[PDB]
Amino acid sequence: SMNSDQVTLVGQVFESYVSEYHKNDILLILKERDEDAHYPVVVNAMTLFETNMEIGEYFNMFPSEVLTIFDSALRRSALTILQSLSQPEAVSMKQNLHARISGLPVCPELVREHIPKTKDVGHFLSVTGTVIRTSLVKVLEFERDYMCNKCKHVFVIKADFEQYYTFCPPSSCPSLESCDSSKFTCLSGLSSSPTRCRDYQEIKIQEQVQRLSVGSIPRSMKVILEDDLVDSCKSGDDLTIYGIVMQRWKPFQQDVRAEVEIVLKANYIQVN
Ligand code: NA
Ligand SMILES: [Zn+2]
Repeated sequence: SMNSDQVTLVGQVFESYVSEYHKNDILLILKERDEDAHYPVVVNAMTLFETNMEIGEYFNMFPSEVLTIFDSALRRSALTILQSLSQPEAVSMKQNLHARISGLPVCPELVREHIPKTKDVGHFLSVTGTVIRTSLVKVLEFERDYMCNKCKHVFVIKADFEQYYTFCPPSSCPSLESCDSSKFTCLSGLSSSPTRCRDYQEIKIQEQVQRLSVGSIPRSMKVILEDDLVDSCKSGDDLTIYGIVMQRWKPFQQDVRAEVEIVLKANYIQVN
C-alpha cells in the first residue's frame, strides 16, 4: 500500500486542485437540501495529473485507495468553503462526497473499445459501449456493526465486493487497546440506528460493432453502479464508463459449481 508520506501528498495535491478549480461545484453541493444523498464532484484527470507527477503514478498504481483519499479531501474542502461563508447556516454540510474521474489521458492503455481482459484487472480505465440491459435498483447493506464482549467497543466490518457483498465474521478486536477477545455480537438486525444502505444497480454494456476496432461478434460486460450512479442510463444509450476492472467469484460447494466473472466497478458515466 501507500505509507503516510504518500497518502499525505496525494490528498494535499488533490485538496488544492479542488479548492482552486471546483470551488463553485462544492458550493452547489453545499446549497442542496438533502443531507443524506450522495453528491459527485467530476474532475479532469488529465489536467490534474499535469499539476503533479506523483499523483498520476499512485492513482494508476492504487486506484481504489487513491479515490478513497480523494473523497477525504473533498469533505475537508467542503468544510473549508462552508466556514468561509458569512452565513454558514444558509447551507448544509454533505458527508457523502465522491470524486468521479473523467477525461483520462487519451491512449490505448487507458481508453478502451473492447471489454478488458484478465491482464487489466485492478486497473482504472474507460470503456465505451452501448447499454443492452438494465436491472432494477436494489438497496444493499455494505457495512455491519459489531461490539466487543470485553470492552464494549463498537466497530464495523466491510462487505466484500469481490464475493457479492458478503460478510465474514472477524475474530480480533480492532479497539485502540489490544483486546484478546474473540467473542463479538452482531448489531445489524437488532436496530436501524444508521441507514448505512446503498443503492445498487447492474447494467450490461456490449462492444459496438459500428466501430472499426470491433470485429464481427462483440463481447458484453457487467457494470456495477452504486450511490448516485444508479438510474443514470437506460437501455440503448452509448456510454463511456470510467472505473476499476475487478473479478467477482463464488467458490465450489457440495452441489454448486463455481463461477468467476470480470466486471467493471463504475466511477463515472458519460452519456454520448
Ligand atoms: Na466493426
Ligand atoms: Zn475488545
